[PDB]
Amino acid sequence: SHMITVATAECFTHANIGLTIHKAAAGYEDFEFKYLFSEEDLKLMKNVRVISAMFVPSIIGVEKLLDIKLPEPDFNYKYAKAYSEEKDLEVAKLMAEGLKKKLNVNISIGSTAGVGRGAICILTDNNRYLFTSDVYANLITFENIKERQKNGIEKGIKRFLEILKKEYF
Amino acid sequence: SHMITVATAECFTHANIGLTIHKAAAGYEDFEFKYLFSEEDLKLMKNVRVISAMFVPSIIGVEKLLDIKLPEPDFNYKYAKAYSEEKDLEVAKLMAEGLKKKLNVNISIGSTAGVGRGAICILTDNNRYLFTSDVYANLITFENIKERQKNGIEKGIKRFLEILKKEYF
Ligand SMILES: Cc1c(O)nc(CC(=O)O)c(C)c1OP(=O)(O)OC[C@H]1O[C@@H](n2cnc3c(=O)[nH]c(N)nc32)[C@H](O)[C@@H]1O
Ligand SMILES: Cc1c(O)nc(CC(=O)S)c(C)c1OP(=O)(O)OC[C@H]1O[C@@H](n2cnc3c(=O)[nH]c(N)nc32)[C@H](O)[C@@H]1O
Repeated sequence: SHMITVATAECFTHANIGLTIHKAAAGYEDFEFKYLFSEEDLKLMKNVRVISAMFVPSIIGVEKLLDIKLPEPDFNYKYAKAYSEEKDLEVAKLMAEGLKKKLNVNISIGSTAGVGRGAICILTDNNRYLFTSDVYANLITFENIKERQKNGIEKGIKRFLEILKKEYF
Repeated sequence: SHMITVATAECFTHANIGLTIHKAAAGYEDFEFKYLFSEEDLKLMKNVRVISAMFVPSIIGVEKLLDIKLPEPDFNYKYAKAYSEEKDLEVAKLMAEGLKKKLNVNISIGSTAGVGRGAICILTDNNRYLFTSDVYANLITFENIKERQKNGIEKGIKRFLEILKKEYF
């Protein structure tokens, strides 16, 4: 017997998907994305616990923490280390999978966004859900970065809850 | 040759010390704790890079991510767990040393608060700094949690800038 455990390794989303899931689970009355959760969602959230929520903007950093090897970035300059959308998808997956092996949680989440719509991977005991944000942006030129970040957090949380209710309840 | 690298493993401060250092280093024009940074600090900040800021509210979680062993909690109700001051201070220091060993960063930060004033350790290449927050709170009764969290963030960042200046500049 245990709780439904979750951990996250996030880049463009700033650990906000895992921080939000934690505040919801911990019964906070106020938090930025609380409007995403119904009354019933918040009840179910009482059964959830965040084990870690990590902001990981370093390739070497996350490789050392999660024992994983990431692909070479498509843009490799230092006001511009960035993956294309295809490798962002691959990276969100390798991080989710590495976290799940590191921490043995029920649900792990990876997020990364370079050039394109970015990538979130939610991996559970049952299935893997991989998706982009709805917002094209460009880390190297700074176009639409803010809007992509916000949409990534909202979509990641929205999908997390659908998945949680589907598989665990 | 290298930048000044920083990593953090934060519990009560919610990874906000690391996220705030990152936003400053990244030249964000505003962000919640910007008022702690002088215009000269902000210039110095461009030579700093955050490798990871992690929120780690699980003992097993931080033990697995940092490869350390933590002391038994002083209050352990399975779902609720807290240290008092002496073990909080030990644990901040264990996390900071663990982070420095794992990631080889110049500056590592650990934070944890159970019952009492909580504990922040800032570990550099040259020195170790260990201090409590200024606010007594109690995880178990919930008294003064919010006030201690904000004070821990402000005091960590303030002491961080002082140390960065004194040692790296
Ligand atoms: C704020 C805080 C703390 O003081 N100590 C620790 C342990 C450590 O640092 O060693 C953690 C993890 C922490 O962060 P957390 O968000 O877990 O707050 C701890 C608990 O404190 C309660 N709590 C915190 N903020 C709120 C809030 O806004 N509303 C409610 N209802 N409970 C809250 C919740 O039960 C929550 O589980
Ligand atoms: C937003 C974002 C993103 O789209 N992609 C990545 C790589 C990962 O996915 S991790 C990351 C790490 C990411 O987070 P950040 O490093 O906080 O933001 C990327 C860059 O966008 C810039 N930026 C974001 N907000 C501001 C801002 O408010 N002011 C300025 N001057 N720059 C900003 C800043 O230069 C920052 O380095």
